[PDB]
Amino acid sequence: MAHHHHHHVDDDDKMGGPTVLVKRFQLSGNRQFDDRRLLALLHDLPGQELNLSQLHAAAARIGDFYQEKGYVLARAFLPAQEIQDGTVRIEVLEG
Repeated sequence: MAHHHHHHVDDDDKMGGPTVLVKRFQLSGNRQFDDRRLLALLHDLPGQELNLSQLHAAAARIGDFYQEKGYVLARAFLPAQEIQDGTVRIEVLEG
């Protein structure tokens, strides 16, 4: 079963587990900030094989991002729900 691709990048954080080669981030529910704006929060992530844990951690960056803009009630979370083999989706609960 396809786990480690290891052609330049491979499983990190939790090695030997399920990983997704992040090619791009997709934001769902975001109305205050566009994908582009939130993507810079993940600027250092894609092009690599991020594991689910790192994928969820990516969303935490955005959840705090909104808070600093005044949206303290806002939280971004990665619901997974069978993530695409390249596109990762994060749910932005702005309020």
